Amino acid sequence: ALWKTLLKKVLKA
Ligand SMILES: *C(=O)CCCCCCCCCCCN
Repeated sequence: ALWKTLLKKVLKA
């Protein structure tokens, strides 16, 4: 619900 785009590579950022 809009999270995979939060750790797209920034390891949760
Ligand atoms: C999409 O969101 C799939 C995984 C769930 C992550 C969100 C947790 C719910 C609590 C509020 C934080 C913002 N969605």
